[PDB]
Amino acid sequence: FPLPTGYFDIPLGLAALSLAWFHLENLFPAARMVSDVLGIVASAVWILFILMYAYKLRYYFEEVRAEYHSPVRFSFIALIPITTMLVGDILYRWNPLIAEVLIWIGTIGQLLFSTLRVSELWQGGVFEQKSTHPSFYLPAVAANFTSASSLALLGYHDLGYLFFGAGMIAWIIFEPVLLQHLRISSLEPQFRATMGIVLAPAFVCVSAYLSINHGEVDTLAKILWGYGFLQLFFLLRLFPWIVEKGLNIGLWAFSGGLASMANSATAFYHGNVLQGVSIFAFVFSNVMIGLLVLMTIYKLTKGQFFL
Amino acid sequence: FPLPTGYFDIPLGLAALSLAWFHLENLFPAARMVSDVLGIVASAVWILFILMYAYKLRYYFEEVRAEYHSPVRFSFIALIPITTMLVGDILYRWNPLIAEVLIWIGTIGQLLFSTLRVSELWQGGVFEQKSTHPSFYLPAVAANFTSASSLALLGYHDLGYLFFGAGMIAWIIFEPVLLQHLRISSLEPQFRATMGIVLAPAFVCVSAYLSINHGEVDTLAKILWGYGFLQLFFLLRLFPWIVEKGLNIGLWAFSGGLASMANSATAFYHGNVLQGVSIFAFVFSNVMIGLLVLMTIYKLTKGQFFL
Amino acid sequence: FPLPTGYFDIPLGLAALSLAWFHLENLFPAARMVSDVLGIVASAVWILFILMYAYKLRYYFEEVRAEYHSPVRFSFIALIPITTMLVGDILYRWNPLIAEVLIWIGTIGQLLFSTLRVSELWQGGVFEQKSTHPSFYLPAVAANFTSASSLALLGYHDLGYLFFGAGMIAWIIFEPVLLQHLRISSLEPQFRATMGIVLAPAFVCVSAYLSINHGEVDTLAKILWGYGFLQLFFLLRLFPWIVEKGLNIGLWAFSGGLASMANSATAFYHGNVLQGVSIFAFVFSNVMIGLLVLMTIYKLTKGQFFL
Ligand SMILES: CCCCCCCCO[C@@H]1O[C@H](CO)[C@@H](O)[C@H](O)[C@H]1O
Ligand SMILES: CCCCCCCCO[C@@H]1O[C@H](CO)[C@@H](O)[C@H](O)[C@H]1O
Ligand SMILES: CCCCCCCCO[C@@H]1O[C@H](CO)[C@@H](O)[C@H](O)[C@H]1O
Ligand SMILES: CCCCCCCCO[C@@H]1O[C@H](CO)[C@@H](O)[C@H](O)[C@H]1O
Ligand SMILES: CCCCCCCCO[C@@H]1O[C@H](CO)[C@@H](O)[C@H](O)[C@H]1O
Ligand SMILES: CCCCCCCCO[C@@H]1O[C@H](CO)[C@@H](O)[C@H](O)[C@H]1O
Ligand SMILES: CCCCCCCCO[C@@H]1O[C@H](CO)[C@@H](O)[C@H](O)[C@H]1O
Ligand SMILES: CCCCCCCCO[C@@H]1O[C@H](CO)[C@@H](O)[C@H](O)[C@H]1O
Ligand SMILES: CCCCCCCCO[C@@H]1O[C@H](CO)[C@@H](O)[C@H](O)[C@H]1O
Ligand SMILES: CCCCCCCCO[C@@H]1O[C@H](CO)[C@@H](O)[C@H](O)[C@H]1O
Ligand SMILES: CCCCCCCCO[C@@H]1O[C@H](CO)[C@@H](O)[C@H](O)[C@H]1O
Ligand SMILES: CCCCCCCCO[C@@H]1O[C@H](CO)[C@@H](O)[C@H](O)[C@H]1O
Repeated sequence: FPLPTGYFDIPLGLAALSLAWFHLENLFPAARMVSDVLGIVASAVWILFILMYAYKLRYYFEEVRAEYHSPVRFSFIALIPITTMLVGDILYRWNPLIAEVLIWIGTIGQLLFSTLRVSELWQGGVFEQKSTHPSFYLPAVAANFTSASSLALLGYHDLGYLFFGAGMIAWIIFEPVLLQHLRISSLEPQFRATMGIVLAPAFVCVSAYLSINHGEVDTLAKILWGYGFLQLFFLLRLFPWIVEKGLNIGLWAFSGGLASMANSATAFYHGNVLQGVSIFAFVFSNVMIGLLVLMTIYKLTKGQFFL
Repeated sequence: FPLPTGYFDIPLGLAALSLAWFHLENLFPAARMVSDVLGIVASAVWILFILMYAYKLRYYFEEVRAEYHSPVRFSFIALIPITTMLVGDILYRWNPLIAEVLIWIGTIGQLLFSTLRVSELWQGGVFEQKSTHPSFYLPAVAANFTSASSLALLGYHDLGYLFFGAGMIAWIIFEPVLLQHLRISSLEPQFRATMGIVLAPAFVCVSAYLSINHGEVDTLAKILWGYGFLQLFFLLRLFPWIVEKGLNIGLWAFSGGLASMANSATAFYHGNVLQGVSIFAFVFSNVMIGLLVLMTIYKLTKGQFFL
Repeated sequence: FPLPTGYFDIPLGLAALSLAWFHLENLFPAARMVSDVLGIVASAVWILFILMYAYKLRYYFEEVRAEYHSPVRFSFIALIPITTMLVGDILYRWNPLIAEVLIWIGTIGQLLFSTLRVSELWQGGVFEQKSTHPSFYLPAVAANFTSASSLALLGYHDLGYLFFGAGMIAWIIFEPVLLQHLRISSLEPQFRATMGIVLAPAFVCVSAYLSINHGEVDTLAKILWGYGFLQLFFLLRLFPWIVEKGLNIGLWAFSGGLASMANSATAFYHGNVLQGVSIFAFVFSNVMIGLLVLMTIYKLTKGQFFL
């Protein structure tokens, strides 16, 4: 099937950057235009990708079956509901009713998804030590942070805090065994682009947190940013090793983290906290996601995108 | 010996539900009656069980010796001081002086217990990977949350926060390796009823927290509830697997978690936060502990309770 | 080479105790004298030790090379920048300009150090399960807490909170796998003195936190203290096992934790919170670091300090 599930990272990353620029509108009006263009690109890619995936469910169902049951690959499916909610969040600026349908479909879906599949891992005997990949953050952690921000947007803040709490504690509970496994075993080259997901948790956390708490940059938020930057420096240093066997579309896995860096940076800028670190983060993230776009345009014009 | 240490889960669960109903008195006066009846049942079962256990110490001491030294079974002993404190908490409504004796005996006991036994595990060579069971939450985590709430009740809030902090950080520090071990190895049928303890931490946490912080439902509390509900959904889905080889009195291990669900729910209802989720949680927990009571009455009348 | 890297624990511990006494000046003026004497001793030992280590870099460079690459021994190098910052903090009372040079050198150094070396562990294949030692807290956790407090002192509170957050979350993320490894494997006698580092995190955490947050003893701070005392009781009980094969200069590894116990205790005393527990902690820590000094004076006069 020509569409790898992982490619939902593309509208994921583009949609989150849209939302990041959106929060700048009231400081710099031209940011709205930029926010709108990214949101439209992201929504169109999401529509294309949802229709391709429906095509897969219908005619390549065994391949979805097998990725669903894999203790490793099941995770990427969580990107479907996540981008669904993020597109819904973009659309809210134009049609709050369609946005809310999309947000609930995505929230119910991810919750149902993790309850069915993540819990089942606890029966033992299928997940193995080498199953301890960064992609596990998706169903467990990123899905919940996205429901939390998206439900806040619709005015459900208390409900938002529940899903936030689920994401935050799930993250702290998984990372310990992940980092220990990387230390000991690490990852073979073909999985290494997924190290980009390791960037995500702190930054997606604080961005979701600031969405629910009215943009108030407090101690918790500063604390998350600190640890976010620590992981960024580590990943920067690791980058040559990560792309040891070459650059590839898998690198879109950094995009959710990078985009949350941009988003959180806008909140910090608004609240007048580390404004310089903010400008740096926002510009850095944008340039990098920009490089991902240029490399994806390159591959599209060398017939090397789809399978 | 006819009394398994695990059976202290019974007055544990009944006592915590008593305390849960107690907090409803000022919204609905008939809740006091219900709180009192459960507290009396719980206290009577606790007296019976304490006298049976003293009997074991005296005439079956090798069996206590061996459970004490087991890296797995030592944990259930922590239920003795825990229920001791909870009974003390019930009794406070009638006799604050006896309640405080019981609360200090239970606090000193659990602290002394964990300091002697839990620390010793760090000498290595006795605890094994397959020793990573949910029952380890008892000495480490539940004991401390119970001291914290119980010491708050007597007016020692700052002292309460120390034990709370010990419980909360101990929990976050153990769960990561527990969940990883369940993923990989899981648990054989005879230990599976102890999955019910996994429900407990978030809910016992927030309940203890609300006891110390004057019932103020804040961000931390909402965060804990979110993760509590995530684990509930997982455990619900896992339930058929949990009771694969049949229903049994071991299922009383859910009761501390269920009861803390009820207790925290009353605090949330009072503070006007997610009142509907609150009614659901309170009713759910009560029905389930109610089912545990009916199944225990059933077994008592088939001579299948004691050994 | 006559100086083991670990011996930087000596000025580390002495410098942190200096800072602890410093905070008592405004309650009890004679504490300044005591603070100054310790700070001078600590600074002189630090100068001696820095010059010995420069000597090692220059003429014994292969030995630094090999300790740098060890997945276990690399950690102790982090003590160089840590004590550098702490000496800088002492000196601030006399010369704020030299203090700030030292603080930035130490912050840039530790950050650069961890980014180069700690991240590299994630390439796998060098760090092993038996590499899971308490010394790993140094580069990861203690280095960051020291930058955070030291940058607060110079007036950079928001920057302080970033490094604090990095330390705090790094700690919670490592301890889980550490404690599990001690439970299963523990440590051979020659590494056991490093159990003293396990005392450090909660107490260094809360001390750094109180430095940044203006000494305000809040819920988070009480929570950290609770868990700090839990680990203290465990370590007390473990002590005979720790010194099974004899007392040795390695025991200076407790000194950062003990000194942070003293420091945090002063903040708690000021804010009128658990003042009695505070007096106990302050006196306890001082007596113990005092015993370490007497045993070090003893060994110095038996020619059994340097190699
Ligand atoms: C979007 C992701 C879709 C998930 C596809 C799920 C595969 C379901 O799993 C299957 O379903 C059958 C019953 O329905 C089972 O009995 C099969 O044994 C099992 O393979
Ligand atoms: C894309 C997000 C929505 C979730 C869709 C997945 C539906 C799961 O499918 C389920 O797979 C199970 C195994 O866990 C089967 O046993 C069940 O019959 C089936 O309901
Ligand atoms: C695991 C990481 C969790 C870090 C805990 C967050 C610290 C909470 O910070 C708190 O909230 C307010 C925010 O300005 C402060 O006023 C409070 O005094 C402080 O306790
Ligand atoms: C998330 C960070 C993005 C916000 C970027 C805006 C940077 C604008 O730059 C700032 O403009 C100010 C006035 O508007 C000037 O006075 C500042 O000195 C200048 O740095
Ligand atoms: C309520 C739980 C009671 C715990 C029973 C503890 C068993 C103690 O342990 C024992 O104690 C002896 C000394 O007292 C030791 O020397 C024995 O070796 C050891 O087995
Ligand atoms: C029920 C809660 C109270 C705690 C009672 C347990 C007392 C522990 O018993 C102890 O066992 C040790 C091993 O750890 C022995 O070495 C000690 O001699 C003994 O004091
Ligand atoms: C590991 C899980 C810890 C979650 C951290 C709790 C977040 C603390 O929440 C804090 O406390 C107050 C409560 O309303 C808020 O005002 C503060 O602004 C916020 O920082
Ligand atoms: C922990 C939750 C338990 C509290 C349960 C009480 C539910 C009562 O029900 C509520 O009564 C209100 C008035 O008292 C009505 O006005 C509400 O609409 C009704 O929902
Ligand atoms: C204060 C601690 C100093 C760290 C000493 C670092 C050892 C560096 O590591 C080395 O550096 C060379 C290049 O510079 C490498 O190519 C060598 O392979 C590698 O051994
Ligand atoms: C004492 C704190 C300051 C940090 C000094 C250490 C400098 C690291 O040295 C580095 O070692 C690398 C391997 O990780 C080599 O590959 C690099 O060439 C070298 O830059
Ligand atoms: C992992 C351990 C983290 C513990 C979380 C800290 C709890 C934060 O405590 C918070 O900050 C203020 C401090 O007085 C309170 O007012 C807030 O109401 C409370 O949420
Ligand atoms: C970190 C704790 C160190 C502070 C130690 C000072 C202890 C002094 O002691 C206190 O002095 C008070 C007046 O100053 C008396 O009134 C108190 O009762 C007495 O306990």
